[PDB]
Amino acid sequence: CYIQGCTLS
Repeated sequence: CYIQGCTLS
């Protein structure tokens, strides 16, 4: 994600 308030799931 570009926003890091998003984790690779």
